[PDB]
Amino acid sequence: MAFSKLLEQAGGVGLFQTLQVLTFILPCLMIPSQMLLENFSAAIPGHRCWTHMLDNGSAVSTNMTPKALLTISIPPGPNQGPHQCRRFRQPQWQLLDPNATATSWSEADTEPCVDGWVYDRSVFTSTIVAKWDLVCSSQGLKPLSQSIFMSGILVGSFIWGLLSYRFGRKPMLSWCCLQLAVAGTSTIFAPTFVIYCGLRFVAAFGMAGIFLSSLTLMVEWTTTSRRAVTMTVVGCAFSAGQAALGGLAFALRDWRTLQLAASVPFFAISLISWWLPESARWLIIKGKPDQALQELRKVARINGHTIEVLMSSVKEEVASALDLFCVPVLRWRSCAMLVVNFSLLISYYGLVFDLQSLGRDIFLLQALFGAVDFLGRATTALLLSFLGRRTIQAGSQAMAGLAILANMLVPQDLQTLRVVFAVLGKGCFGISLTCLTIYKAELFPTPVRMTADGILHTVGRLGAMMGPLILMSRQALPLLPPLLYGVISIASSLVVLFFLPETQG
Ligand SMILES: [Cl-]
Repeated sequence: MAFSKLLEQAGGVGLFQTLQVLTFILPCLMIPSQMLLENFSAAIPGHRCWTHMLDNGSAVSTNMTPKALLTISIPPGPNQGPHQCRRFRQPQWQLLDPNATATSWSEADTEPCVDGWVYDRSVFTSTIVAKWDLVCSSQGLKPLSQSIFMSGILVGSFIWGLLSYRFGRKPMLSWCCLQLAVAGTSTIFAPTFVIYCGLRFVAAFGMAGIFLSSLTLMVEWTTTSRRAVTMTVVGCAFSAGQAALGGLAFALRDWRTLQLAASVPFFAISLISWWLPESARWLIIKGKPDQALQELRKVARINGHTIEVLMSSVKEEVASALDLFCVPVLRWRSCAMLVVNFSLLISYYGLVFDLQSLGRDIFLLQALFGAVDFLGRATTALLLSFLGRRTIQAGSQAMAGLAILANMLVPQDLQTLRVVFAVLGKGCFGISLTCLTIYKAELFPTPVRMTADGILHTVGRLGAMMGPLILMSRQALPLLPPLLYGVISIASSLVVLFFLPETQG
């Protein structure tokens, strides 16, 4: 750990580290708005088929109320309202006499919606759903779009992982900011949903590069004693951005203006990120010690206070920089950690992307999700001060699964209690995630802590990709996604009890 001593000698607690954290707070504040945008920009408004008798103003007989025309023009659907995707071929005038038994019409009188849809614009002025008619049959493309975005983060993280050995961390950060900004603003001009999804993929690829460069540069320029505090501050910045998205969507409500508000700040952040210095340690490993020493002298000058000694002192640590699968105890602990992290991230992203189903007011729910993650972190710290890691992890993940199942049990009325259970489940996943982040570091020794974290992270992003894809199944079985998230959360809590060891703590 000789580079940490060099950073201490360079002033590991100076003005530079604060300015660096603030500079990285800007993208961590803005990333949730881009990542979770589709909860608002792809909100499904109330909709029905266009029908000549109801929607062509020249055919509206002056003597009928719009409610009567709706009743005679659209059959009741499974839920308490007009059926969203089908109309009668001819107006069923027989359906207006109050003495007619409600079964006088057949399914044979219905057809799929052929002439498109008329959307209620009272709640949302425009969505991508209303732009490309993604309902009843095409409803799977929204969570598919979110899944494509998560796949963009996965592929980006992999490709940028490989490219990070050759290419530098400052220009990669700048390029990824520019790429995300350009692709994000370009999405408003997409003529087809396919072009939209492709631009979202390219945006997520850039976001993946943002995540990699920000975390790597931050850890590499923060001393080990401060890494945990800095990571906590970054988590709080992420949570502030998550809360701010609810207010931003409340402020504009137009998907195009919201997309601009999410994408243009990454244009502004790219130039500031261009001001940032490159990693001196990376420069050393690449065999560029003169530039690394120049960067150390620049940082030490900015924080307000010799050659050959630096590179010689860290030679062995750079030089030093399998048993996990052959050895049965490690095999089983590894497998357990992959299943738990996979099931956790599947349920976390299922919940965060399921916003329109969890509450009628998605803006309040998003704000509460940020507030309760903050509250969750404060109590995770309290729980860790009183209790142990395994019990809190298992209990929190079980409470999250129970909260999802309870949400499935809540009638549409009493919206506040449904919001309470959804917010509780989100908070529980926030605590479980922070516990898991600590517990991974405590369970694995450094050579395999590092080997394990790469595979765990890639399996977790696979989980993140699988979340919205399971959410796609709602069109056939509406109760299946939250049921799955509940049962998988409970089952992985059982995995924790049976398969993870008790530790010294
Ligand atoms: Cl990632």
